[PDB]
Amino acid sequence: MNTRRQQAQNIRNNAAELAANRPHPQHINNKEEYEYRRPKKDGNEPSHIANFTKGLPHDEHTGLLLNSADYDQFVLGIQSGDTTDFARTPLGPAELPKVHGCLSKQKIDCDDDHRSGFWKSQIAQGAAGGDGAKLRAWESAGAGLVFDLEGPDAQAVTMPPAPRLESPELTSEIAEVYSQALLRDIHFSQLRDPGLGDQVNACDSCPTQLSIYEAIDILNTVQIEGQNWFSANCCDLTDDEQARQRPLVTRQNIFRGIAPGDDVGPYLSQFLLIGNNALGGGVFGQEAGHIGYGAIRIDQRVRKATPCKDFMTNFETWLDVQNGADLRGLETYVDADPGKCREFPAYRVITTPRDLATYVHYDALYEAYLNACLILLGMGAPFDPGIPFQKPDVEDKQQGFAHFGGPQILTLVCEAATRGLKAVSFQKFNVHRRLRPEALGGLVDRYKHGKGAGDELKPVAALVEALENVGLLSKVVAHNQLQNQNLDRSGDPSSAGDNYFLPMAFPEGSPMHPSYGAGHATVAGACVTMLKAFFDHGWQLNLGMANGKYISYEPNQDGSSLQQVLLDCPLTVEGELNKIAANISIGRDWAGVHYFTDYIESLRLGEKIAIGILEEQKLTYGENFTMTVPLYDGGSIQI
Amino acid sequence: MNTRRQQAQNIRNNAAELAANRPHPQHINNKEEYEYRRPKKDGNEPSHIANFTKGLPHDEHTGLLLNSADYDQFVLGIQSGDTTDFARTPLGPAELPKVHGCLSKQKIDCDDDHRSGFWKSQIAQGAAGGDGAKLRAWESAGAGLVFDLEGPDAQAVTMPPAPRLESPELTSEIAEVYSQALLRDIHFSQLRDPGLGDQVNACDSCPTQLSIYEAIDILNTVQIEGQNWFSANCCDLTDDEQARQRPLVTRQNIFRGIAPGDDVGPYLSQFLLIGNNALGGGVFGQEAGHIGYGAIRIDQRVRKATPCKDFMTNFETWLDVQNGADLRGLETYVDADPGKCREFPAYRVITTPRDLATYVHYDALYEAYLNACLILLGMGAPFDPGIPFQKPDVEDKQQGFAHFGGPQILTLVCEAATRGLKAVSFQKFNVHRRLRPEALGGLVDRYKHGKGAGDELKPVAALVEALENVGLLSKVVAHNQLQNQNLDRSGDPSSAGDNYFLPMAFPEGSPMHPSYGAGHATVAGACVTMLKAFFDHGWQLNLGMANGKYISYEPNQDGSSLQQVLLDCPLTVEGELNKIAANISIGRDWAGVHYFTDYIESLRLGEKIAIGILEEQKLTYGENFTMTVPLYDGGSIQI
Amino acid sequence: MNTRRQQAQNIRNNAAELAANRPHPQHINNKEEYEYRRPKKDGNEPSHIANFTKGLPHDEHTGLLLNSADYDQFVLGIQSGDTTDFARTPLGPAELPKVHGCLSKQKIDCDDDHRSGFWKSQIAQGAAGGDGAKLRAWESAGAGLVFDLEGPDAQAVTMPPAPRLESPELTSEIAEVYSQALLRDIHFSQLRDPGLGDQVNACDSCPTQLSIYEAIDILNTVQIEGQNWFSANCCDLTDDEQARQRPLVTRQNIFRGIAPGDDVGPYLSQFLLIGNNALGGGVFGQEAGHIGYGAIRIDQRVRKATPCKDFMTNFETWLDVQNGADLRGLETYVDADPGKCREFPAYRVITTPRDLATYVHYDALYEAYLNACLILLGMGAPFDPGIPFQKPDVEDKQQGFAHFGGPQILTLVCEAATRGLKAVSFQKFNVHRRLRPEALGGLVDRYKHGKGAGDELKPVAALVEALENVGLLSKVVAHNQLQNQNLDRSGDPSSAGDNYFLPMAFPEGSPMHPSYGAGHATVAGACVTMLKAFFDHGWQLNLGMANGKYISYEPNQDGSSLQQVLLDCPLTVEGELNKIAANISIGRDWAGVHYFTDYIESLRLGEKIAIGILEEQKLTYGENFTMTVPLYDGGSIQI
Amino acid sequence: MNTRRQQAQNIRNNAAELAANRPHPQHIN
Ligand SMILES: COc1cc(OC)cc(OC)c1
Ligand SMILES: COc1cc(OC)cc(OC)c1
Ligand SMILES: COc1cc(OC)cc(OC)c1
Ligand code: NA
Ligand code: NA
Ligand code: NA
Repeated sequence: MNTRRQQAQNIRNNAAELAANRPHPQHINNKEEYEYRRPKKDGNEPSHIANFTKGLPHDEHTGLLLNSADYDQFVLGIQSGDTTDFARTPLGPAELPKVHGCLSKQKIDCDDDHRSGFWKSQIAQGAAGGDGAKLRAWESAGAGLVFDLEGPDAQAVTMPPAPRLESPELTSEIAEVYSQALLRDIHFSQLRDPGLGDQVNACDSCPTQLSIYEAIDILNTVQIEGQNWFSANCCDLTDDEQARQRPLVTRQNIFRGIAPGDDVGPYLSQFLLIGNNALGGGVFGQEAGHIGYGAIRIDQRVRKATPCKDFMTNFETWLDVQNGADLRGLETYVDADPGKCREFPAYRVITTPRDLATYVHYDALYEAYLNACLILLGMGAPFDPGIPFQKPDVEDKQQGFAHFGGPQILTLVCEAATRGLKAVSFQKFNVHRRLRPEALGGLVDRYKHGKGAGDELKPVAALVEALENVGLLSKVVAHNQLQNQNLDRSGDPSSAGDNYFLPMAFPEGSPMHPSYGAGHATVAGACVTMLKAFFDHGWQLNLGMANGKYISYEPNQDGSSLQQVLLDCPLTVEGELNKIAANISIGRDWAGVHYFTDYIESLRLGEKIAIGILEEQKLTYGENFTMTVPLYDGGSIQI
Repeated sequence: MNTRRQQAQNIRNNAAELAANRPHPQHINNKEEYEYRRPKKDGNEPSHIANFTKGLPHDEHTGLLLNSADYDQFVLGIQSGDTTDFARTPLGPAELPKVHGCLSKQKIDCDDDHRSGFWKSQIAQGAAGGDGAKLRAWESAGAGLVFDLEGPDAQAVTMPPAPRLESPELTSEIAEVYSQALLRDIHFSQLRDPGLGDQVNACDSCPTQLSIYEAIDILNTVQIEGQNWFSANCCDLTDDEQARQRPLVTRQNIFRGIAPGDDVGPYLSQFLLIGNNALGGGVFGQEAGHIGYGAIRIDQRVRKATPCKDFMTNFETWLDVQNGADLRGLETYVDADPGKCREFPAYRVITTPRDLATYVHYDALYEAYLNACLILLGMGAPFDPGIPFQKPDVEDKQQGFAHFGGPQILTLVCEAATRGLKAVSFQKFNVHRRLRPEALGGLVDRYKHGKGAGDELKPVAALVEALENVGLLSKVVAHNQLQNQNLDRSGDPSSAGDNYFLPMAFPEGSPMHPSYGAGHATVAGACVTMLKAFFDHGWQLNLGMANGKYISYEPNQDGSSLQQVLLDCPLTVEGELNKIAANISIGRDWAGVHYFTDYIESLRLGEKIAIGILEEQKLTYGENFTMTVPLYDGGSIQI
Repeated sequence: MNTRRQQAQNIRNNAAELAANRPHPQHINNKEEYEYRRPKKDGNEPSHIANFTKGLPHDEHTGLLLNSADYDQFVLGIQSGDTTDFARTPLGPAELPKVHGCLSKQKIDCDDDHRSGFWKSQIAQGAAGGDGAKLRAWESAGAGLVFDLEGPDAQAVTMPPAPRLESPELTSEIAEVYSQALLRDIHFSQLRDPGLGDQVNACDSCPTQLSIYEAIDILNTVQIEGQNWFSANCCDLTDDEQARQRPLVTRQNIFRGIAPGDDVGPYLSQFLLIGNNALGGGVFGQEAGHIGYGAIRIDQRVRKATPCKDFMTNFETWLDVQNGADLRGLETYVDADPGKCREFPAYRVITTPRDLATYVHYDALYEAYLNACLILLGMGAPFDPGIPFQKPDVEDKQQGFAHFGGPQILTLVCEAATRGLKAVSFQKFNVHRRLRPEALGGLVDRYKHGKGAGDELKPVAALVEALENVGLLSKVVAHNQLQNQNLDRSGDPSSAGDNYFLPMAFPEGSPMHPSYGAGHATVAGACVTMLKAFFDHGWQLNLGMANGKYISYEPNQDGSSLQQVLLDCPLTVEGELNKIAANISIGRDWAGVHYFTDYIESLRLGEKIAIGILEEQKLTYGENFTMTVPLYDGGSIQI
Repeated sequence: MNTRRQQAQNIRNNAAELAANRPHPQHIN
């Protein structure tokens, strides 16, 4: 034998080498960054239209990137990871320099007590209680450079190159995000086959410019150079594309994930709706929506943001946000009904995607998957049989606590997320720098308003044709017109004219970090992988039965309680863990701050981080068990 | 420069060596294990009265350990960590062998469908719906042997030797636990100086055999060989004892922690009571008790266990539990009032220690400290200034997310706990093996009933004198008599006679692992250390003001809402994080499953695990900031 | 220079590092193990219907797995590799425990002199000369854990995930195995295009329920969810599936391998039929069937098992074998004709697949490929020109013996097999644990007899539909009925009713180790790879010519001698080494103990082991030659 | 425990050293 100090030190050095050995893949992007050129006096320069430029100086009249030098500075700051270099980047409204190539002069500084004059939108002008919206900087630019003690390194895993502005995939993805924005106040019961049960409409019925049927029709129709994304056969697509490609849009599979058990049952996962039976003598059931959070409860009722209210629907509102206008928590919420109990309808069940957008808006990183973990523990879910001390207490004469009990996993789901966020923070800033759906939504408007210099916005031409040829843009301008009749933005000049901008669920829209590499999806992909690995992934959730059919739950018309959907087969631990993983990830697409490619590839990335952690941790345990980890791409891996 | 693979691998090898270098202290116990001898035919053998023997064969008439060979087998199973050796240990009711030295024959096996006949208590006889209580094994016996990737190793830190049966300290600690058991249904408002505000009595007023005043009087009076624990000067005590020693029991400091800000304000920490203002346009305030859990809420209302109802109050009930009788969740809870909202009083605010016992009974490992973290985040707490990107967003041109934001800490508190549980699981099983307060409570009864062989229970004689000479036992027998009038245990023979057993808050009492090294306190000590380190520990929590005094909260008489306590100075982030750390840890002492020494030394251990993790993780970050970590023993360390 | 000790030690350390560096792939299965659930009192549990459970307690009435705890124990024994844990697994007929979760009580033990009463079948009841069949344990469970000095490690290579019960592939594979069972007594001349020569029928003509034409028709027709395996285009299939996929079943390519030269010429390889010319003055020719085994001969005549006699055709016979009933060598063989020479027809030429099943039943591991090696050496085959000292003896002034002669390869083919068997023994037990074709054959019967609990056998429903919709099952029940008229199993109750069981060529059917990872195919893939690498793979075997066409051989109607098949082009060393590799591997499919996926993926695995050995051994030789190794997937690699 | 790659590589290096250690006798004609 060795002394423990030696044994312990080796396990950490063994884990360190194991991680170093595993394939270190090469980071490849779509090359759109320096490809798309725009005119300057000496010649053509990079436009960076396809790139994330939110926070940088945006032309206050044109609406596009003011100076390319700010982007050149912005990149060199990320690549360096230097606090000095990244703070030399101009941020927010800025004036062009007199000498070409020089960095733009920042308008707002540490001597501006009042900032009202710098914003062209009313919402931003009277944001900070009359003073005017503050500037906000880029969130975790050099977090991709930060190392970790467990799991693979941030640059030891990669995501394949993103869709392009001219690609058929991208055109269908933005069309999906546009469709989701107009279906933001649809009742979740609508997003499934009607054979499952009677569907309902949201109690707060309001002006709708698009229906669920039209969205399916449009997504299957939309095509670039006579090719639709879903219709395109395997031969035409690349290896990295074939993996992502989906089938014809169905009423069941619309806006859903592509992992096992996503299509099965209602749209929304049970773990976002159901709770547990009240601790001890059950006062209420699982339909209650109160999770068994040890002794106390977790209320599953999300805050209700004012139905049918979108933001950044005109040029001024959009531009200001793209100039890092800090408009966090300026959205309005429904006041409570004094008569009703449980703060209703101020807090209600997730009825429409509007509520799912509100969920992912402020949710804690592991909250969604910790809650899912707690429901399974409270329900009494069997763990992956491979785990030791799983037999009867009398026979095995051992019980699972610290290393093979509830406590072990409760932390594992939390651990994985920070390992995950660092890994993707690299892909977002250092590698791809893909623009946010809102930014692309801007280009469509800017192009259709014939803005930009010479042939600057020529790349997006092909995209805008396809969207208008399926008559999607025709509805977006009609929707935006009604949204601009609101007193908060009616004073904004651009309200008068037509607006092709993507309606945002939040006033500030997306965060201050690039699109490709979803922060929510990487945490999801990592967290539920740990849950699936630890738990018995197959375990059919028995929520009772009614008339020889398995009971499942979804919101009711006003979100008062859950409504029964009776299925042929029951829902598994995996299926609902795979479905919640989609709900939170795709939930950002409903808000209009992510694409589909952002979800699926981040979900694959997060999984590799999670597996990597578990692989390294198996050196510690001396039992030499096995963990069956089901992958999102069919079959399962043994750990 | 190096390639990242090399850089990354070094940071993990550097962290691995750093941990190996830090002092590896020597594990020293009180030696009570093999000291206390009892008579056999050939001569004297180890009694193991001072040791944890819960689960092993206990003499069904005598009430003590049946065969020492079972303990000799039990130890060798722990020391080996072999699944085969630890499963060769006899568990539950057992028959003595015919050959002396041979292991006892187990009564209950995998052919006993019905087990009613093996239990001497009624509760256990009709436990498994008439079949009879199942056996339960020892939780994480070889978790102290399991290694880890971050933080110090399980055997790379130690806890000093526990109090002894003859020691003055132990006598005052069991007297504290006995007093807490009779004050289990006292209103928390009572546990503080009356100058702070008007105190109240619990709405469910019932038979009380001890008052708050008597408890203070008794704890200051109680003494062994003419020396009281609190009265004893520094000269008499050892270095390991001097650190633990407390002052004269005061109305303010009674049953509280000994960390900075424990004595200040009410007994119960704010983070167990208050929530946050409702997300967006606040429908309710912080007095509501709804935590800002992202978009959804966490209800601070704990399940109300039937007031003034204790368990293991007679020999039969106690013995069966000590024979690993699985009586989990057999305690009764109050049914809801149909008229009242928010499942009242089924779920209410933590009014009496009965509710704090119910909290720690089922609480998730990091729940208590995650909730505390969420309240601080929702309140808008400043982080430790040392952390980078803390300046205005315009000036610094960066924001904290993955590495120096909310997400970073949310996981850190969860990470630490599993690292902590393994470290103490060693101290519990492998090193000390100190008996649970219930086990000692048994010895007092067994001795006072003149049971045991010859001079077996002579060691506890001195203890039982001190408790009876302050007239504590005189009240315990009177309390137990009333508790044994309950129909569930009135049929049990020993109900007729006097009972000196410690009343347990749970039917199964303590878990199936030794006392010394508190599972709850090690997680607390580790978790809040991470919170204090990350957050600005000094930050005075401003919960408003009333009539020129700082507002603090505590439960009201029935637990309907929070009641205002107006303080001279306000409560800090540290003080309330140190107070909740005590509440959850000492909460087990109220249930009667832990001592004070179990809390304080585990709190010191947990802190060393937490600091150890943070020290190792600082190699990853390239910013080379500093974190100020305030210790429970006064001054702060810089990381 | 260095001293040899140093040089020699380095070559072994260099080889050791080379193996460690080569990609270590991740072991991924179909996840069917814990997916397919079945009902218990508390809820759903793993059925393990898709898993290998042969030897474990099988329900004596139901016919399925008795207790899942036995499987949970069986796995943990494999994963541990502990002699103690794997011997704690219940084996054979067993009684369910009284306590749920506890391991089943074994019926047969070391005090059962007579075991007749424990078997429900007559064959097994009077097996051990009246005493009754003995139990047999699992063959090499922890051989996948055993390391090796040359070649890659057992877990340093992997096999892709197996077909699923719901998959179109699996349905066509079991249909192929079912078809092979009814074509088990077809003359091998039938399994090729009639343009090659006049085909014949087996002299022992008997009841046939399926024809060669019907088998082709059925295999092309059979389909799940309107998709046939052979018909399915590349787009629908995965990367791991596309590699395995075959074309439309042709008379030439039916039941054949998919390596170069498999389809060319007759079904059966020459090396299973032909010998060499008698040493010195040839008394006989190569058509004789006497191999030039140095000075003595190897008779190519295989023992003739009684034509048209199958086993495990009813529930009792099947169940007993699935309960590890040791029925080895209870099959009957044809008695010799006293008049005829050369023990005829007791030993005859491999006429029908019945004989090829008998060959692979008892064959030595490398026998089939050593014999093939000896025929090539005796024929005078040129070695791979790359090998040194290959030129005329006068010019080169050297000859190949120890390092580049006949002796070198003779051992190489033998060496590779043990390296191969360990590699697959991991994939069988530790990774996949795929059920044997007989086990699946059972599920079809059990389902069609409406057995199992609730929705246990729902997964196989889809499979059984496809087989019955092509009218394959309709013939299987008719075939089984005639087989159950035999006096040995006519007394068995289930003989009266219909039987859907897969007819087994052996009484004991498959061995006691899981299906996926063929023991025969891994040895084949490894052995012939060494032969192809060493020999001149291209070398056209000249067995004379007749009427301007190249002569090839196949069995005659009674197996008296070989019959001439005249080809357009001659057969190569590679083609016949690739064809014998299939014959022995697919030979197990004819017996009904393997699928096609078991052959092809094991063939690919075995090749990687063989290449790995040769790569490591090239460090030893100082000549620095090259070896051209043709792969089964087209092109050749240089060593 | 170690990962198999490490365990496997050691067994081959251990075998290689074991052979090198065993007496290397002198070749006399
Ligand atoms: C989900 O990502 C975030 C979005 C935010 O709103 C702009 C703020 C933030 O800081 C905690 C994180
Ligand atoms: C707090 O420690 C525990 C106490 C328990 O009740 C016996 C069960 C347990 O398993 C999760 C842990
Ligand atoms: C081909 O694999 C085997 C099959 C056997 O019959 C059950 C026995 C065996 O032991 C040598 C090996
Ligand atoms: Na258990
Ligand atoms: Na900030
Ligand atoms: Na020669």
